[PDB]
Amino acid sequence: HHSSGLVPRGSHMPAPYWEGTAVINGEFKELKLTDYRGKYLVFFFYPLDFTFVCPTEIIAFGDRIEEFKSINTEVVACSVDSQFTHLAWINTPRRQGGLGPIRIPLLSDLNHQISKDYGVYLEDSGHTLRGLFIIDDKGVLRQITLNDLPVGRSVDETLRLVQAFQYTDKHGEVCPAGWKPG
Amino acid sequence: HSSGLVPRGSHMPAPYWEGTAVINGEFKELKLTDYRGKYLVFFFYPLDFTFVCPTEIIAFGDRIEEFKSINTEVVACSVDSQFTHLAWINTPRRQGGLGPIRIPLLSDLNHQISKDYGVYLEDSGHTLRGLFIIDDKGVLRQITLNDLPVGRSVDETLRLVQAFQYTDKHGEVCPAGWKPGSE
Repeated sequence: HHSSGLVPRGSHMPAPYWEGTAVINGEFKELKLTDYRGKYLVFFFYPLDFTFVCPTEIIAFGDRIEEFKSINTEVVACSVDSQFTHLAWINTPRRQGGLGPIRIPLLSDLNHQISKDYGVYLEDSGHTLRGLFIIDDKGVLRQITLNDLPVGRSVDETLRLVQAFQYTDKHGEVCPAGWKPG
Repeated sequence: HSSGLVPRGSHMPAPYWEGTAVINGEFKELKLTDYRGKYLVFFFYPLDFTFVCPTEIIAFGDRIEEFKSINTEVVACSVDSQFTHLAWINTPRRQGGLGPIRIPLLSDLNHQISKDYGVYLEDSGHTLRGLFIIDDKGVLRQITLNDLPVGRSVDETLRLVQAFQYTDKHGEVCPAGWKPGSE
């Protein structure tokens, strides 16, 4: 076992509160989970900036961010790097391993509290897993996907699944024919 | 709180579990390692004999050959005893039962499995409704938490396992405009 902030309560799993400094539009801004209340939030942890592994998901979320906003959804990516490294990464061209200009916030988890709360921190290596969390408009966790490679299709799947959760939120559910409660 | 979901290396191994299941109406011992080499869809649901239809389990059972064809198995688990699971299977669907079913029902009577999986609710004494997809190497790939029975979660699960498997086989390529730095 280890400790984490992912505690089942009631009949749901509330997303743990977080706050920290993010880079938005090239500037530092304090961000918190509660800033996204009333919207779905895709919260994407990735190991580190400036590695030799392409940031496929962040680039694709950035490219498609207007599609998510169109369905009441925001996207925030997070790693244990400082906000100064996030800014430098954005300010480095993609042809040189950088992220380049990006339209989603990069949140800093420098003191590791957020990733420990989300249960994705690796104690030995000092960074997180690659993990995509979908949080609904009530702040409840709906899905976590863990990939060890950068997977571009996970952006498509995220758009599809958010829309599916929202459809379910609104329409409820129907039982199979032939089953009746006792 | 405490759970078994511990990141290790560069991923999240699915916590070991073992317990007694009902399989084709018989009690059998089952454990996570029995599924090595196969994807495992491990579905927790709160309780047998409730007034909430068991839509997922019914659909997984009807479609189980589609999962088996892609080297995937499905196990459902609640905190109920194996005796309760067998009685539930033996109760007709039109009376709130599960009826005959082609997927194992795992008992987590002492709550060890659901605590290890981080889905146990201490106050009520049962689990959340949650679907875990575990790959052929025993690594956790996805967790989905639905409070309502969602039938399409079966179709989605099939599609996601297929996608995870496609990635396993083919790997991924970088966006065209991106190149790494180097030492």
